[PDB]
Amino acid sequence: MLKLIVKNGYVIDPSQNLEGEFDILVENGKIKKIDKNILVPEAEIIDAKGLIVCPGFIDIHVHLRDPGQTYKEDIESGSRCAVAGGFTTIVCMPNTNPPIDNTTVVNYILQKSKSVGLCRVLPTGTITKGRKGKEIADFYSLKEAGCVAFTDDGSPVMDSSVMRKALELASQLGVPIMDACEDDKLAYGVINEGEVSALLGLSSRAPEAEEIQIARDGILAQRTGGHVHIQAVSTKLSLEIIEFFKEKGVKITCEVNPNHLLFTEREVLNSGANARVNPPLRKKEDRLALIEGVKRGIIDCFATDHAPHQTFEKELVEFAMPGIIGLQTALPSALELYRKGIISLKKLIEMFTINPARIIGVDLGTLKLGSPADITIFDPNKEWILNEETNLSKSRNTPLWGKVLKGKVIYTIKDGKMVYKD
Amino acid sequence: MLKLIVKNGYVIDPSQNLEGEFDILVENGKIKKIDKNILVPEAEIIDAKGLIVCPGFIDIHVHLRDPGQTYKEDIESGSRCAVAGGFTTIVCMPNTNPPIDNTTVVNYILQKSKSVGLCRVLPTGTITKGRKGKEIADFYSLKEAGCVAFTDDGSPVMDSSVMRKALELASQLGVPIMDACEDDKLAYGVINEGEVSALLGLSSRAPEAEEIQIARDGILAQRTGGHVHIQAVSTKLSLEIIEFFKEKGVKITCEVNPNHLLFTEREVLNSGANARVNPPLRKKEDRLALIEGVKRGIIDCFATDHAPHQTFEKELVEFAMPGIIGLQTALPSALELYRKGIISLKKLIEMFTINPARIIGVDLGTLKLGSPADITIFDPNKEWILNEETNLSKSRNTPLWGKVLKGKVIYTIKDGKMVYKD
Ligand SMILES: O=C1C[C@@H](C(=O)O)NC(=O)N1
Ligand SMILES: O=C1C[C@@H](C(=O)O)NC(=O)N1
Ligand SMILES: [Zn+2]
Ligand SMILES: [Zn+2]
Repeated sequence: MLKLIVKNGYVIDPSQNLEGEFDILVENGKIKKIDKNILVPEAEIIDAKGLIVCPGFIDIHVHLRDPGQTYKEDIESGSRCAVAGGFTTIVCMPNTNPPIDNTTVVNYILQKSKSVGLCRVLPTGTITKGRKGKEIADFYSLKEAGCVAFTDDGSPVMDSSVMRKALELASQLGVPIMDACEDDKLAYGVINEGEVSALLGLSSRAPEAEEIQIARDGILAQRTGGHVHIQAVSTKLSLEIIEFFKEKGVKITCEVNPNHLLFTEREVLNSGANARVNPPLRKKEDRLALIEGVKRGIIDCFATDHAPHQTFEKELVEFAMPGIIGLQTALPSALELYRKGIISLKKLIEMFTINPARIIGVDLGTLKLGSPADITIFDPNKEWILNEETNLSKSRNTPLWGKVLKGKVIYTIKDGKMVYKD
Repeated sequence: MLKLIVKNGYVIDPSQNLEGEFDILVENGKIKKIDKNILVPEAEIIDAKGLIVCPGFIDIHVHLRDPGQTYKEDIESGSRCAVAGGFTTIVCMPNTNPPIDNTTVVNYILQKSKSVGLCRVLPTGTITKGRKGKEIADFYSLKEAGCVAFTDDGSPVMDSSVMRKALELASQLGVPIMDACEDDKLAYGVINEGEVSALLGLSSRAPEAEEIQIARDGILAQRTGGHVHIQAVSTKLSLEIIEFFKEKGVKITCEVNPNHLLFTEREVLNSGANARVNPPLRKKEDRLALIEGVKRGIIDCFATDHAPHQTFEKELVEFAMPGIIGLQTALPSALELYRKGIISLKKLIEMFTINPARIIGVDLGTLKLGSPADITIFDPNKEWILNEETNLSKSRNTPLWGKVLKGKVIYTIKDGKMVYKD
């Protein structure tokens, strides 16, 4: 590995308004040149003919379950999922055990991720000590150790001064707060407060629980000057509120879990506990609004909230752990919107690359000369099935289990090294 | 009293798009006819020549301090203030002692107000038992006894399900929630979080405390179908948020304390503790936004939050009770906006009459044929001073104490009976 060439693919680099049939030369893990028919003496070649070539995808919302819940997933299994899904960078959430609220846990993750060596794993810290919601965590030490953001995911912050103080201390450090928006007085049940909760009598989680905290966060972001990133947006009103603050110049970004683009609460009737997730799958009108928010640029990126749980944690809905895996299914799920002509291919790539890069302030999601050779190569049309043959997660918890997907990664490249191939 | 005629005044009844020089005939406490030069055998006459004749003003935010704090004010002293200020109807707040959370306190107030016999006093109930914020109050019994709305004024409701449940049970009964919007984690100091708190080191109350709860209430109103009325709006962002929900068809109304139209936090430096109020007086930009919200119809009515406290409760700002009296000063204060050409005279009257009537769902604030003869007659140009000679409150707590006011009530009429004259 001095020299690599990605030949004959259809390159798309939205960060540079760059697209067409170009080759890419990689030198020492870095992007060296992008040009028609490049040829160099003694080069590694991967042939991308008929395929899409773009920056490595970045997922800013992943649960690696490591430390403490490694029977669900661990840094290795999650990293394999990531790269098999086209991700060269993932941000891991801090609801591990022990939680990421000290530099020992950060370092453990960084070192283990280096040993695994497939994608870049960027840790976040908790907003509060122990994620108990009471006292701000040591942002200064956690950022210095490598945390890129603070969240209490998957717990909301209930005290408004705690959230304000988080935003103040984080912005002072130049990093965002990622907020898990669900007021715990209005969201302590198991599924959406809609038709399915009404029909079955399952306890519910009110859409206002999410909306009220998003509105709170926009106001706090506005008044503190901090940047708040809203995780897994799930309702129409939510998007309206976000846009209202974006219109004012507030540093508020957001993401959508592709599952919320594909499924409604009705999925609880078809997939049972594999449709239990926080925030819940909500109504048709919400699903369609989300797609509209993707189209209109209100939703800044796709992020999986890859949240693996074992099958015995996905039995009776009432007792089931919330969450859906998604790293391996993000791309075909997104490509569904491309196929319906809702978004362009460039737009889909933006949402996986440069947009998430800008949210967390990393110079990635790009094929700019001199930048790391993180490259994803994919077939928008290749069909496959997520099943035992194909699943890289330790867990299986997704309503897309066993269903036909269209769109698939052929190559994932990280610092000029092929870390995944079909 | 069979027959009364209000002669030669300039009548304005915005509810009917009615204005001009007309006489008003009153028969048995009711409006009988409105016409040019009416004359009837053996009639009482009050001459309104050169004066403005309009429906009695309604103030939907008054502290009567009765029961329990009658050294501040009582039903009698507050009613005299009301009528001297042009108000034939006031809504009293439930932060009395004991608070209005049972039908005994409601009935005491209704009966005492009947005995006093000057203006109609309409009680509200608390949102929570004891106003402690934990358990919803008995709305059903309180409404049946005569309460027209529920509020925990001057305490916010901190639990979101409590507020949601209040809105649900109130809308079921057809009555609004009036919410005192100030998140207690962000508003536990004494003055605005602005220049004056920074300069002096007085504890502060963050504008976001108000904004976050208004945003919460709009969302709750939207999702429950209830009507929420936002009390004493004080910031620019607040008005933006309200308008955002009004635009969506949400039943959300609001009011402005005229003091917030006249004064900023700087008044704490000139008037000391008589400028201590919740929500606080904020910045110039907020003051001007409020005036703009009055102009653009975002603010639905004027309401005084008449909040009397004794002089010994208005000494060192840190220990002072929050609040400003305002019933006698509301009209000249409002007329300041008329004089600057910010609002028309019709608009000023709307904000004191039909708009507050519609908020609380009473058929008042009108000179419609058959309706109660509640009539206010005033001189927009008459100068006076609020001082010992002129004050009808038991308390003196207003930065307008001793200052020249322009605009003054000459007559107040309630059910055809003259209850006040200059
Ligand atoms: O907020 C969350 C956290 C997550 C998890 O399992 O970590 N699963 C979810 O469904 N929602
Ligand atoms: O919320 C409130 C209540 C009031 C009072 O004294 O009742 N005074 C105020 O200044 N704000
Ligand atoms: Zn998560
Ligand atoms: Zn009040």
